[PDB]
Amino acid sequence: GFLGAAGSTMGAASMTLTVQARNLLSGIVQDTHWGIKQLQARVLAVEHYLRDQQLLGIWGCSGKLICCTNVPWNSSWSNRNLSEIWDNMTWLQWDKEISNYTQIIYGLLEESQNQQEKNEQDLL
Amino acid sequence: NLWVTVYYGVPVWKDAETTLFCASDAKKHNVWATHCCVPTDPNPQEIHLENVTEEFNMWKNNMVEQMHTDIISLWDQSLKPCVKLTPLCVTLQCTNVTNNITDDMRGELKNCSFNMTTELRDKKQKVYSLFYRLDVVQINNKEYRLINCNTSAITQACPKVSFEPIPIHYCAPAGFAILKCKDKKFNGTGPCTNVSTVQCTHGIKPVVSTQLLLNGSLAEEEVIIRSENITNNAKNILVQLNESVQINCTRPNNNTVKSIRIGPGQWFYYTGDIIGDIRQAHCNVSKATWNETLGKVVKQLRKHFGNNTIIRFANSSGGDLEVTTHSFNCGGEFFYCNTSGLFNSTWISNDSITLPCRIKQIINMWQRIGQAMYAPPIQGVIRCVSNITGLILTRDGGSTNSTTETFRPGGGDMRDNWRSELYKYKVVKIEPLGVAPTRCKRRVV
Amino acid sequence: NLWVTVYYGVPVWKDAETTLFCASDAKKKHNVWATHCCVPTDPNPQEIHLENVTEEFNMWKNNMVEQMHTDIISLWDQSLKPCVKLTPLCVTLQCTNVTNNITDDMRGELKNCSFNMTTELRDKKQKVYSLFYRLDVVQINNKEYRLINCNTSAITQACPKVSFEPIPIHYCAPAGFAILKCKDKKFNGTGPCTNVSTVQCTHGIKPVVSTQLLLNGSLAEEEVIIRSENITNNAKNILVQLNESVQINCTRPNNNTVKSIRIGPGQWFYYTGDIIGDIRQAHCNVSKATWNETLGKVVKQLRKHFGNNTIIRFANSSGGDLEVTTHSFNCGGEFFYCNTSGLFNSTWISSNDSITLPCRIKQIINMWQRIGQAMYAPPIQGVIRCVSNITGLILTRDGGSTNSTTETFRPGGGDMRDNWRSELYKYKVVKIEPLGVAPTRCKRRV
Amino acid sequence: GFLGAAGSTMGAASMTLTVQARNLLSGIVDTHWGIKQLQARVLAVEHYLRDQQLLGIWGCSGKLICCTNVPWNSSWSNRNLSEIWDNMTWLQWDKEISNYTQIIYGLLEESQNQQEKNEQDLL
Amino acid sequence: NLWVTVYYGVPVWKDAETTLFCASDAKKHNVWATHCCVPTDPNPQEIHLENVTEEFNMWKNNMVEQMHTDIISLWDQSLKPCVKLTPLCVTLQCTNVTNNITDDMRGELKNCSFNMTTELRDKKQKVYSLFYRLDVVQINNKEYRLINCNTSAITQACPKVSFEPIPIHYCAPAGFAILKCKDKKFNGTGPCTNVSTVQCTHGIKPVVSTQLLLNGSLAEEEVIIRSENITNNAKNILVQLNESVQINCTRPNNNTVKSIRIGPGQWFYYTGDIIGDIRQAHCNVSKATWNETLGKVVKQLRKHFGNNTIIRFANSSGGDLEVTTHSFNCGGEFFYCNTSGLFNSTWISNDSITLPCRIKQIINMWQRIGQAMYAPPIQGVIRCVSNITGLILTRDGGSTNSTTETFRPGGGDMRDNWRSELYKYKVVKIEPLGVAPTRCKRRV
Amino acid sequence: LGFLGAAGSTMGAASMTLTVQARNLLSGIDTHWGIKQLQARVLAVEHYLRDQQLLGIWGCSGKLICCTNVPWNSSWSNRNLSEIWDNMTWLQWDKEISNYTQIIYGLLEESQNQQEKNEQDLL
Ligand SMILES: *[C@@H]1O[C@H](CO)[C@@H](O[C@@H]2O[C@H](CO)[C@@H](O[C@@H]3O[C@H](CO[C@H]4O[C@H](CO)[C@@H](O)[C@H](O)[C@@H]4O)[C@@H](O)[C@H](O[C@H]4O[C@H](CO)[C@@H](O)[C@H](O)[C@@H]4O)[C@@H]3O)[C@H](O)[C@H]2NC(C)=O)[C@H](O)[C@H]1NC(C)=O
Ligand SMILES: *[C@@H]1O[C@H](CO)[C@@H](O[C@@H]2O[C@H](CO)[C@@H](O[C@@H]3O[C@H](CO[C@H]4O[C@H](CO)[C@@H](O)[C@H](O)[C@@H]4O)[C@@H](O)[C@H](O[C@H]4O[C@H](CO)[C@@H](O)[C@H](O)[C@@H]4O)[C@@H]3O)[C@H](O)[C@H]2NC(C)=O)[C@H](O)[C@H]1NC(C)=O
Ligand SMILES: *[C@@H]1O[C@H](CO)[C@@H](O[C@@H]2O[C@H](CO)[C@@H](O)[C@H](O)[C@H]2NC(C)=O)[C@H](O)[C@H]1NC(C)=O
Ligand SMILES: *[C@@H]1O[C@H](CO)[C@@H](O)[C@H](O)[C@H]1NC(C)=O
Ligand SMILES: *[C@@H]1O[C@H](CO)[C@@H](O)[C@H](O)[C@H]1NC(C)=O
Ligand SMILES: *[C@@H]1O[C@H](CO)[C@@H](O)[C@H](O)[C@H]1NC(C)=O
Ligand SMILES: *[C@@H]1O[C@H](CO)[C@@H](O)[C@H](O)[C@H]1NC(C)=O
Ligand SMILES: *[C@@H]1O[C@H](CO)[C@@H](O)[C@H](O)[C@H]1NC(C)=O
Ligand SMILES: *[C@@H]1O[C@H](CO)[C@@H](O)[C@H](O)[C@H]1NC(C)=O
Ligand SMILES: *[C@@H]1O[C@H](CO)[C@@H](O)[C@H](O)[C@H]1NC(C)=O
Ligand SMILES: *[C@@H]1O[C@H](CO)[C@@H](O)[C@H](O)[C@H]1NC(C)=O
Ligand SMILES: *[C@@H]1O[C@H](CO)[C@@H](O)[C@H](O)[C@H]1NC(C)=O
Ligand SMILES: *[C@@H]1O[C@H](CO)[C@@H](O)[C@H](O)[C@H]1NC(C)=O
Ligand SMILES: *[C@@H]1O[C@H](CO)[C@@H](O)[C@H](O)[C@H]1NC(C)=O
Ligand SMILES: *[C@@H]1O[C@H](CO)[C@@H](O)[C@H](O)[C@H]1NC(C)=O
Ligand SMILES: *[C@@H]1O[C@H](CO)[C@@H](O)[C@H](O)[C@H]1NC(C)=O
Repeated sequence: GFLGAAGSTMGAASMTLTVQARNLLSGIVQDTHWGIKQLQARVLAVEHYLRDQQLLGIWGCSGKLICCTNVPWNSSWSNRNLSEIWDNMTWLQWDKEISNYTQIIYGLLEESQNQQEKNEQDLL
Repeated sequence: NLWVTVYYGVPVWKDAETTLFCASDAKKHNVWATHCCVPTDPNPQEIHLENVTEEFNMWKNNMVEQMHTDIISLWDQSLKPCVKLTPLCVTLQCTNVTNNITDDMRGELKNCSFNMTTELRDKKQKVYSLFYRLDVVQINNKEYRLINCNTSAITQACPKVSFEPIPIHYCAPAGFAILKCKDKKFNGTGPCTNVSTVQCTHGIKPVVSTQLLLNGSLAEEEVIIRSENITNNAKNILVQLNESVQINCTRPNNNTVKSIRIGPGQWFYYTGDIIGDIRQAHCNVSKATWNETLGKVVKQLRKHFGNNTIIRFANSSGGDLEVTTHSFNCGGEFFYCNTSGLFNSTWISNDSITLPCRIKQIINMWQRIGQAMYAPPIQGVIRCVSNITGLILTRDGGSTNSTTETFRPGGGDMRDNWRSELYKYKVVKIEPLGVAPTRCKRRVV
Repeated sequence: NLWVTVYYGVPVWKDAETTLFCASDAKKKHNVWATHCCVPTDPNPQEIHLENVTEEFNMWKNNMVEQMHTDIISLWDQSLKPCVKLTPLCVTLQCTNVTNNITDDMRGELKNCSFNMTTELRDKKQKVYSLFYRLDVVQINNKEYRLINCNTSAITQACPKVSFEPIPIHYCAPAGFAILKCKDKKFNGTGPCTNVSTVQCTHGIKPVVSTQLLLNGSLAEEEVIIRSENITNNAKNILVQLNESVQINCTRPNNNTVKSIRIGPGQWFYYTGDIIGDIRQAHCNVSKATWNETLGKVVKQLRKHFGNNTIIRFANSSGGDLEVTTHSFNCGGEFFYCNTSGLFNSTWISSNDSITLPCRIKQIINMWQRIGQAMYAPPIQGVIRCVSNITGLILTRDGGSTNSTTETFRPGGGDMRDNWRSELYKYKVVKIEPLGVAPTRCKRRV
Repeated sequence: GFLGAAGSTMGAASMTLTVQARNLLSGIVDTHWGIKQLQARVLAVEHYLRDQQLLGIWGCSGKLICCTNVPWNSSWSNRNLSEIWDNMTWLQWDKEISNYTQIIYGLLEESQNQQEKNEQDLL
Repeated sequence: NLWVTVYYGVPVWKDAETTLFCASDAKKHNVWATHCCVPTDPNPQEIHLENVTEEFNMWKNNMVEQMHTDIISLWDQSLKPCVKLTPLCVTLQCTNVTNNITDDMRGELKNCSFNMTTELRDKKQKVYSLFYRLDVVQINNKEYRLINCNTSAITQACPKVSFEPIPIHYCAPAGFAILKCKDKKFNGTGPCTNVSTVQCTHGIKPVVSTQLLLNGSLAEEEVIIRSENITNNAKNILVQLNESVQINCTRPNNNTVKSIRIGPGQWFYYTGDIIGDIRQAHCNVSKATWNETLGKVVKQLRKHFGNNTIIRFANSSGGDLEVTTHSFNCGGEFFYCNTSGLFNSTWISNDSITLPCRIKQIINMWQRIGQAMYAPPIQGVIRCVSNITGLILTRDGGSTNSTTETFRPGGGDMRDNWRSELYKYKVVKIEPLGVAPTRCKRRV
Repeated sequence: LGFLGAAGSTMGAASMTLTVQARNLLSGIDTHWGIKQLQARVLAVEHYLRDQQLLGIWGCSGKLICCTNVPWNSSWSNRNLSEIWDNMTWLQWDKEISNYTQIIYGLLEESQNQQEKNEQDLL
């Protein structure tokens, strides 16, 4: 079920990421002012879906739910043991723990992929 | 050693304010049912969130604000296609009804007449009708006018449109989820540890009332007392009962409804006459039950104020009828009942209570100026039975002295009637992209 | 050989028309402009200079102008919808002249009218006395009169609590679009501009409404700039943007009393009941020396297109009823129609004084040249004064003739579009088109 | 910054593709007023999706830089790499080959269909 | 050895209900032209399909319901800004117009006088006008009121607005397509093996009438008779024709129209007076043409009801004028013509038929009780010529197996007229995704 | 051919026209009138995205044709492969498997769910 893994550890939660993805659109697909409000709700849901998909594309992650990238992890963002992070901590806790650094990480992911694509075009 | 790894489909969320839509579970010409057209047929889902702790705050809950706004809209929209009564704002000639009137109703009904227009603009007819004194004011057999002729246009509500409350379920739009607090004794502001996710709320019946809360949910363990700031006076206290108090309301006479044409297809309904000796409207509560459910409130108030304090009840302070009395819609008519007999006792550590009531047809609804409505009279005898499931109380004075504290029934905003049901729900936005450290790297160069 | 390569995110664009949205600085609290333009602007202009980019601009074909003139005329109506209708006021009036302590100039301008108005209750009537300007009242045939619009339209009273005072308005592009700004110091409104930058919103432009003379706009950089779609075509107007501000001081000298009655439930009508002291005409003052220097600067710029061996003569307007024959403006809620002939009398051949312009005031206003609707401007109580900066003029030519070396210019004006062009001439809207194709040496590997 | 590369040469501008790609969609994220704004939002989305679909059709999905199997035709404007990439800007270039837009798009679509069929037949 | 393969862009579809948009080929005061503002392409670009069989059912076609609903909406929007004639529901004093009247029309016109409002609220004016008796009822020189005073406000239709039908086209939104049946004998309820796909329908004129359908398409090879349930007397029979019948309708009097302000910019138009002797309205149908046409219909009715079956035609059974007579509008005027002269025959095995017509000005429409429209009078003389391209018949009797059946004209529901031009079209949704077996696997 | 021009063609033959139909959903796209048209436009977008998401989840995001990791079941159909590709068209075929849609889709998601997991450990 949707968010069934919300209290699960980060590692365990990743076992079924798909349920959180299919329900971003299936829940959309399944008085004048009332009509306008409903259109705003539907349009916004689409716009948010697309934003996230574009970011993954820009960062070099396409149809995968999990992508490794080539940006090094900074100990200045977070410096903790991987065993705790993946086995004894949940994603809700984790998101709260590193919510400061999302803007910088995203910028770095974008730059790395941009350089990679140029290098690949030259190497062909 | 390790790099950034991106995960999509991460089961996390943040607080958010969005637009919710309503849904009915399926009578004809029911306003609520007509509007909340979306089926609630799919099984309600509920996913318990094991080991999830979340913070709820009913006083900053925007589900309440939306429900309030949606309700106002339904009333506006429903009264949009109904007969306007502008042509009735004329001088009335009125005398008192003195025939077979009990003392309690002396001076309450007036027999008025006026020269009204009809379909053909050049013609007029004399109309006789009965009005309650609360709807009529004196100008200088005396001359009177309808009470809203100086402030507001009046629209007659359509007799075929029913506003009877039905359960309504509020549902999240895609991208959002509703979290429910299941803790047994939650006071409205703080962490909740037994939580789950649902796609819609349970049904909430949009009952509109003042002072006493009718037909709501009951508490499961005990009477629960909630407020924004407990020791701060001039704040409403919402009391949720675990056992209800039955209240029986009635209008005992047989009213005869007549009608005339004002214009082309524009009908006006009014009380023509009254059959039988005249008696006042009233509501009954069992006396013993009322005393038992008051004692429970008193125990809980002492937990907050001290075991050695004295709790004194008193009636409302004064002001407009809407807040000084208990208002409700019974059988389609608007009642304003005197609760002075309910909040009279002092608590120190087959009988019933009859509350007299008044009926009013010109209603300035939702604490607004302008947009007045006229409630058509209902033919016959009115009777309804309802459950008191809670109270709106205020504490006042703020004195120390003897430590006796005084509580009074309060009026309150209409928002408080929904806050009392929506206290267990919160709306959050889902955010699928997460980032975390790990030892993998890509191998394409 | 070379191969086709596809790139996404290519920084190119094409001219486009799209709906813009209205934004404000989001700081009175009962102002139509502020109420409508609910979106706050970002305090950071976020301007990106486009180094080595040349772009052609055309102010006479600018869709931004057209939108500004569909927004103002839809905004004005939604603000008047929830207000008092004065159809109960369209009754026969019994009127005499106001002759007590009146200056010569006002002898026939103000009338004392009496009529039978409705009351809260439909069966009653009340006698009302009020004063009207003659421009609002016509004779029917102590004589009988009617309000001027009883034969064409309903009159809606503007709500006294709603201000229409212009505030700076920012027009902002929707996503996928960008606004290019022309920064060349002396751009004559058409053609290539080489100092170009990209912005998200325009600067704040105040939607000031006027006719022959512009008010409270921006100033020209360096010299006075004269812009016209076609100088040769005398059917077109010439927009002159002054490089310095010429100040005008306008007054409505009488101290009046505003009274009100109910027409019906919840509905109040406002009118002028009394005037205290001597009755005097409205006046606008402009410095005489400043005005003569201002025209001389305009004349030199006009000469660039006509010759320096000619005569430039100014003259007053003709035709156009009251609306294009006067300088119209709104100060304090009063609508002034000033006589500008005193400003355009000079012939140019190659403290101290003020030029005083008498003005008339009227309360029943037709606006945006519509004829099926009208507004009643409630009177404002007390003596009214305002000041303003001209920042530009609208001129037209009389026409040429056989063997004439004298160019004659008159003040005039067309629709409101001219006033909006004056501020929007430097902005252009384009659509961004990210897909590009080019040749290269990279072949897709298969 | 967005479009700061507009005056840069085609080659130099190739490294700012992520700025323009992000700007549209992150930029995306009274009855008549409400309708007009919804229409504007819907169009921004429709345009985004058409470009993405088209890249998918050509086999360029997920990439900002894509090499294809359509050769450059001598019919289309023919100029040296030394001027196309090193001297000209994208604004100039787009005008130079504006005619051939539909021709190129049709060729790209056909090449991708044949390649996908060939992979399935080989499997 | 086989695995499932996913394919996208697959040429398949499912039946669907969607909203079609209206488009029209490029005066400008016409309501249809104004509403269907979207231009059509000069080339419809129809694609034939080969080896495709589709099942059509016109009776459950939702293109018909949408067309009906959109028409109602357009009429209501068109009248939104027009004058509300509430000041006219006053007592009228009326006498009969007796001068210059033929026996026909002897009691049809009345000369009414009333006190109407003026620009100013303090004045009244006396107005004289001529009304048709169908719009005026006695109160009890007698006192009268307008027929709609006790049910609705009457809105005057704006004289500058034209309701003249212009062919319009219904077009599919993206994701949808319109399938067309090109079977020459198709009867509305079954498989059609000759089909094509279009995005827009042919232009259809939104002509509103009962009994005899005007200015529609003709059958190409033979008269086609269509019915949902042919043996059920509760259903209407829609008879198309393969040859049209020309009908000539006039209003012979030369009317002089006058107008008065009833308020601040609000004008009321009325009949003024009449030039020439008073004569009635009428329609001419050639008798020979009519009999040939009807004989063809009878032959085919026998194909459905038996070779020895006698087919008798008769007039309508009764009810409101709207449903008992041939209601139509031409020249902008509203006509109610008798069909008793067309259906008076029994079939066993230049002589025009003149149908008397009446004119009505206060029109209820679409059977909505609470609405009313006042059609302003038209100056001068009215003439129109139109094509009868089909009939709506309501057969009855035969309950005793008498071998004689009776066919009467009828049906006040406009939906049946819209059905007649949409029977060949169906709307489907395109479904591009699907899964099929193949000899391949996704290799890792 | 053109859009749906392959409607009666064999399944194999029609497989080369997939891009015509694939592109048309987007390339082809009174207060209440405006609202109804706006609703229609929003809905077309939602359907487009729904199908694209399913293809993404199943591991076929960039292709018109994908072999998968789910075996063909005898539950779905027992007809010859040659009758399916050479004799029938897509309309006729689709009618034979009308209620297997939900099971196949669930199986396809599961194959992706397992297939992508191994890569993170390998990297
Ligand atoms: C708290 O909750 C209670 C319980 O739901 C509410 O009480 C109900 O109130 C409604 C509305 O006033 C009552 O509904 C009326 O019932 C009449 C028939 O009553 C008999 O038949 C029913 C059959 O189901 C029995 O249950 C009932 O006991 C009786 O034997 C109808 O005739 C009424 O119809 C009216 O409106 C329609 C509108 O379309 C008209 O056509 C009709 O002619 C007529 O005017 C109506 O449906 C209901 O009976 C009450 N229930 C009980 C148990 O008494 C309280 O009102 C609620 N509290 C508050 C404050 O709202
Ligand atoms: C079935 O189809 C036929 C057509 O095939 C329809 O009949 C036509 O109906 C239209 C509309 O009523 C008629 O058009 C009108 O003609 C009037 C006379 O025009 C004459 O002069 C012009 C040249 O100027 C010639 O082209 C024309 O043939 C005539 O000789 C006009 O006066 C009318 O104009 C109206 O609007 C203008 C607006 O500016 C006003 O100024 C006018 O005063 C007036 O109010 C209009 O153009 C057409 O003539 C009819 N043809 C036939 C053969 O009858 C049927 O009505 C249709 N059936 C049904 C049921 O709808
Ligand atoms: C409200 O009305 C109900 C009846 O509709 C009352 O309940 C009845 O009371 C009598 C007298 O004690 C009993 O004989 C009946 O058996 C009861 N009937 C039911 C259904 O309970 C009830 O007491 C009234 N409530 C109040 C507060 O007056
Ligand atoms: C990330 O690492 C750099 C050193 O390369 C350091 O300067 C920076 O501060 C780190 N990030 C944070 C959040 O400090
Ligand atoms: C009529 O009733 C009013 C109260 O509404 C009362 O004050 C008054 O004295 C009564 N008059 C008579 C004559 O009964
Ligand atoms: C209960 O009330 C106290 C006192 O106001 C408050 O501190 C606490 O957070 C509330 N909530 C819970 C869950 O205890
Ligand atoms: C008001 O009506 C009365 C009616 O008797 C009339 O005499 C009087 O002159 C009217 N007053 C005005 C100002 O028109
Ligand atoms: C503009 O041209 C100069 C050379 O004259 C060059 O140095 C500069 O980088 C160019 N600007 C851009 C944006 O490429
Ligand atoms: C290349 O261009 C020529 C001239 O326009 C044209 O005839 C030829 O068909 C083109 N090549 C391809 C593969 O279409
Ligand atoms: C296309 O070719 C024409 C000449 O045939 C040329 O003028 C044009 O600039 C080229 N590209 C554009 C801008 O369409
Ligand atoms: C006037 O005409 C009607 C028919 O419409 C008739 O019933 C009535 O008797 C006539 N009255 C006169 C004036 O004879
Ligand atoms: C099918 O219908 C079309 C109509 O466009 C016609 O041209 C064609 O000959 C017909 N084919 C047959 C014989 O079914
Ligand atoms: C039309 O044909 C179908 C057979 O396809 C038949 O079932 C139906 O009854 C027919 N309709 C008529 C003419 O009654
Ligand atoms: C049908 O014709 C007969 C002829 O005698 C007539 O009496 C009857 O009233 C007509 N029916 C209708 C509805 O007009
Ligand atoms: C229809 O079937 C015939 C064989 O009878 C075949 O030749 C033709 O190509 C088919 N049409 C289509 C569009 O596949
Ligand atoms: C279909 O697949 C299921 C596996 O989920 C299997 O149990 C069943 O036997 C299969 N059916 C056939 C007959 O292929």
